[PDB]
Amino acid sequence: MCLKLNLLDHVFANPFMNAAGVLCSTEEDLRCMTASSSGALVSKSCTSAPRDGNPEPRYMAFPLGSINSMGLPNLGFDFYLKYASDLHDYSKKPLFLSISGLSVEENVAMVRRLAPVAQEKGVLLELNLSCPNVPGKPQVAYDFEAMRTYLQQVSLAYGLPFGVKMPPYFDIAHFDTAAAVLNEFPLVKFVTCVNSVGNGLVIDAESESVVIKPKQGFGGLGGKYILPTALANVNAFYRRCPDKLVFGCGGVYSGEDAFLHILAGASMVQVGTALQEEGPGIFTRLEDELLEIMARKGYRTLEEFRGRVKTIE
Amino acid sequence: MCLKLNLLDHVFANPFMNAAGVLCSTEEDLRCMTASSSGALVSKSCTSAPRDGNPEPRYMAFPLGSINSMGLPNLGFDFYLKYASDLHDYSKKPLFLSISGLSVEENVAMVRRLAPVAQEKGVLLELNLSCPNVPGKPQVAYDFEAMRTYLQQVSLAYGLPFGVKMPPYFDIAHFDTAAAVLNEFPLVKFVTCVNSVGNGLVIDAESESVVIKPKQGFGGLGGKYILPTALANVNAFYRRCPDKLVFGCGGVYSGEDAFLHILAGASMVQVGTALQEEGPGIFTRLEDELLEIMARKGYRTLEEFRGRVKTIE
Ligand SMILES: Cc1cc2nc3c(=O)[nH]c(=O)nc-3n(C[C@H](O)[C@H](O)[C@H](O)COP(=O)(O)O)c2cc1C
Ligand SMILES: Cc1cc2nc3c(=O)[nH]c(=O)nc-3n(C[C@H](O)[C@H](O)[C@H](O)COP(=O)(O)O)c2cc1C
Ligand SMILES: O=C(O)c1[nH]c(=O)[nH]c(=O)c1CCc1ccc2c(C(=O)O)cccc2c1
Ligand SMILES: O=C(O)c1[nH]c(=O)[nH]c(=O)c1CCc1ccc2c(C(=O)O)cccc2c1
Repeated sequence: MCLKLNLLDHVFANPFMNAAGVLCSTEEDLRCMTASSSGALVSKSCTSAPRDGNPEPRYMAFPLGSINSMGLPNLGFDFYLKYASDLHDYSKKPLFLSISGLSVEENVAMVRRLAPVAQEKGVLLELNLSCPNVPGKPQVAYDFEAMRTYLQQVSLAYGLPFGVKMPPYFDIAHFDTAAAVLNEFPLVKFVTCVNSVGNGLVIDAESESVVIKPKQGFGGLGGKYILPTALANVNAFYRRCPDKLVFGCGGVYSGEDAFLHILAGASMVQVGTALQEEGPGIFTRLEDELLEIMARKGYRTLEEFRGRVKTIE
Repeated sequence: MCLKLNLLDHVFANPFMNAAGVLCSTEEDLRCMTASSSGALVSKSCTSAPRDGNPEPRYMAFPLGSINSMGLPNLGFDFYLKYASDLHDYSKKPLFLSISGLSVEENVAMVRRLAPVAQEKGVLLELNLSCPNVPGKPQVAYDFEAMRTYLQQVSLAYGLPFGVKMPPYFDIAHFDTAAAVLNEFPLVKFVTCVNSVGNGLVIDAESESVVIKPKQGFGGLGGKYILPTALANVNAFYRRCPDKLVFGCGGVYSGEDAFLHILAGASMVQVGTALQEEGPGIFTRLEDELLEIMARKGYRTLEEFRGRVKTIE
């Protein structure tokens, strides 16, 4: 009875890792994630230039989840790359590195210099497609031409196995089109579903006011709000992309939450809000909780139920 | 004090009504909603010919909300016209009629027959742009060309003010495009944000089975899961449609939930999931709580705080 996984030529103690942007921006953050009992870790998405991001407050949490418009605050590519090549203990766990370039050029430039270190040290790319292109156009993964572009281009400049962080979709036709595009690109070896449910609005009854300063309160949604949505996308893409892995992300608070993610076809399982709220010790609970579930049912490895969600007569 | 308001040349005892689909498919249902305290009611969306709809189980509720894939079961448009025509006590409360035709021809064929009754009896048309087509192509509302056709052809056919039931958007560039489309049509006098959040997926951990038979378990979400999504679209279209009303729908369980919807810009507040779960008694509670909030804050009218949520700096 174990949680072990092998994939993308790496061995993982458990399938629990953090969601990009949570406890992973600084060297302090990263050492703390590595000192944790997480299976993996992933660095805050990067741009070439360091960024402050939006004005505060810009993230808040509640009984049922969180809202954020951080605006991509990070220390710049050069730091995260240097953490990859010099500072990270791969013997502790594998590392993923997230890039969120604000144009296709910026993403190409970074991966080109990531390439050698990916090859030499084993760090794994999560390309963040749930990012903004030209303002007044939809975020990139909602714009399938821009999506095709980004993947052809990055593929060519990286030429190594990599994964993509996707936003939630809500129409079948979008599921259909998006997976087909992704299936064009053999180097895309995993798909991460899902990013924040975009542009929700949280209002405080007492003060009669939005809770985050940027975009007139509007922001990305996570936590218990987005779980079914996330199980939908995970299982959507699990079904439509049998040559890729899906990594689940969306409202994981509990072993049962992960158990359902895996049932839907999740290989790795990321924790965002719930981790921001409870902190890094969340990962020992999640492990134990899931293993109690597995015990109750007589499951001994994860593959014994991954993708094995039943449907009805 | 009382929650009276005037909209669209009608009087309402208070801004609450059911969400289309909930307690409104049979004559028995519509009599019940009429007997309730709702200030208004709306008919189940309908189609020219009756529909049996999808296999059961097709709807399920849980502590955080609901999932459904009913498949537009309905008694057919002739029944709902007859109800609007000869059966409804307009002295009690106004009636809206929802129409969710599978083509633009189907809709046109229904509105022309409805127009005389709307003139004669005052019934109101809520057009549902959340339906088939197809597959191979997105919902009408996520296809801004197909929406323009639907609005043109119905605007031309019906010729009296009506409103539209919109599905949620998640991208700013869609809010901008979406609303430009709706602003092209002076007859579109109100927008209902928002329909169920599309294609979520609830999995039961004990059975390890989806919970709704149709579509391998995939369906529309409502309830607490979607509240800040509904508040975002209410407000987003409140802001871009100064000459339209907005009717808020999505995740009202309390008076506080309504208060927020109103703050976002809502004129009418719709109740779907919570109504389906608690029954029509929920209208006396919702009224009481909302009124209790108002008194505590020193508000005498809905107009005093409609649309007035505060941003920060
Ligand atoms: C504060 C915060 C920062 C985030 N930063 C990033 C980021 O830099 N890159 C990214 O791809 N996703 C980012 N996300 C999205 C999360 O990775 C995840 O998709 C989302 O929060 C849903 O997960 P949850 O429901 O477990 O929170 C962020 C989320 C939050 C709350
Ligand atoms: C069982 C059920 C049936 C529904 N039927 C319809 C319908 O015929 N037409 C429609 O526009 N919306 C329909 N809806 C969507 C609701 O009117 C509403 O947009 C959604 O449930 C969100 O409101 P809630 O959060 O209060 O449930 C239905 C929802 C449910 C749960
Ligand atoms: O840093 C973020 O805002 C963020 N938050 C998330 O929940 N998921 C993410 O992928 C990101 C980074 C991508 C992102 C998102 C929003 C913006 C925005 C914004 O829409 O506020 C502005 C500038 C850059 C961004 C970059
Ligand atoms: O009757 C419904 O299933 C239904 N459920 C909702 O949550 N919102 C609605 O607007 C409706 C009626 C319109 C509708 C929506 C989706 C479908 C679907 C579907 O998207 O699976 C299939 C067949 C008919 C439908 C009719």
